[PDB]
Amino acid sequence: MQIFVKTLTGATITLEVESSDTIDNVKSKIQAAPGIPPDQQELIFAGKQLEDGRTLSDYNIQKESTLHLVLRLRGGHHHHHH
Repeated sequence: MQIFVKTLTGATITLEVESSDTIDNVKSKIQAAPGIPPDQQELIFAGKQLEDGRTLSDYNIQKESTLHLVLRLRGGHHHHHH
């Protein structure tokens, strides 16, 4: 088992999936290298948005499947400095 995931930098990362792997567990595993908010990471099919409350088995397809992860900003609107 091996999947490809494209990040915001363009560097594809290799990871292993699990039945017990939930959208929350993936976040908890970010307790190694800080820098980005774990709550800002989500899976998105460009035109198909995934549910945070969904489990792996709930969206566990057959090997060989491209995964897309985007990091959009939503920490409040920015003030336009004139």
